[PDB]
Amino acid sequence: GDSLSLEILQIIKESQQQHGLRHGDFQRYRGYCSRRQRRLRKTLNFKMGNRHKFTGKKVTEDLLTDNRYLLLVLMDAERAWSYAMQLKQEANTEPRKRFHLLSRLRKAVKHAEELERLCESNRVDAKTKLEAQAYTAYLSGMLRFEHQEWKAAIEAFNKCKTIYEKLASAFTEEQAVLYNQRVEEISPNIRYCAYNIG
Amino acid sequence: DSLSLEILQIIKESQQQHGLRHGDFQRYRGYCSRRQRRLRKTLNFKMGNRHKFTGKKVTEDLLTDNRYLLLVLMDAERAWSYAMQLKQEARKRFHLLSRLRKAVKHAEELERLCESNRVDAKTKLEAQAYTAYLSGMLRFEHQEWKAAIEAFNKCKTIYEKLASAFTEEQAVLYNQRVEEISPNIRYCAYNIG
Repeated sequence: GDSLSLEILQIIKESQQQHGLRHGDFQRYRGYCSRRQRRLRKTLNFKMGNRHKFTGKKVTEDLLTDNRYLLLVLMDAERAWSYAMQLKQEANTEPRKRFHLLSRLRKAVKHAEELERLCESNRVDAKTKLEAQAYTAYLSGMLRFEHQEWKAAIEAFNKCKTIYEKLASAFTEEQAVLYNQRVEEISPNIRYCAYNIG
Repeated sequence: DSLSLEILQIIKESQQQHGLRHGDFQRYRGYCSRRQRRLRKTLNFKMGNRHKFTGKKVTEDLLTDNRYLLLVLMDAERAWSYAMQLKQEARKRFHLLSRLRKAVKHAEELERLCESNRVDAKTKLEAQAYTAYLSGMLRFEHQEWKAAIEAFNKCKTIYEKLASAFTEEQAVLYNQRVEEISPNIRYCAYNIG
């Protein structure tokens, strides 16, 4: 039970709401993630160098004695995704921005995949493994949706739904709210995919 | 469920990265202030919206997460850093004692907050141990030897208990804090006689 934990959905939702997404300011949110990531990098560099005064031994043996490296990768994902969503706003009128949109969205999935694999570590708790898999499925669905790959998108969104519903069942109705609203959040996407496979 | 605040791990990693260990006391204060400002904004944002319907049954408050506790911890650390700077910049003794007493009062606030049933057992002990350590330091610098040894002994007992309760890995931090105050305890004892 001294496992690592990362409350991924809680972290991203609370961050997104405070730092710009109340009014679709994805540029503001990306800025925030970037500043957080920089603080995290400096801390990781310090911890990986830190040594005990008496014995001279390293204080922190690897990147997984706390959740900070996991959080650094999550910021990379969130930064790429917010950049993609900014570009989507711009591409509405500037079609030339679509390449850059698609590149950033794929980048977000890639970072989520990296985070998910890190969470497969036996030091990471079971709830976080579910969180990381659900996050990757969400972003995979978003990338597939933007490419109009409707069946692959609905597979990803349905996987996301199934995992969050699993999560919500292991908890009280008060704890489950965030997971349930996340399912509500992707339901318009699931609807749209289903009718394109009609 | 319960709130957790790993007080000793936070203060040691923070003092080490942000200046205090190599005598850049003002840099450490700045870091505490900047962290506080970020915590204040998050807390204001949360509390500012708490009257909105979002599907929850419970209304958020300052003990919904540990951010308010961490805010108070940073006050005690800023006061401690001023005290440490003065200890080095060595009437000025009165200012030293004043800064130490302020750090103690902040720690006492954090300890009272942690009396809440929202806060876990481990965190209550960490808070008690932190207050005891700062109280010991105040009394020690004022040559109140018996009172200093009482506080340091309480501090040592609690950290030994925490060292003895978890992983061999977590024990190292707590054991090192016990090492740190052992010379103070010896000095008190030989003044008492």
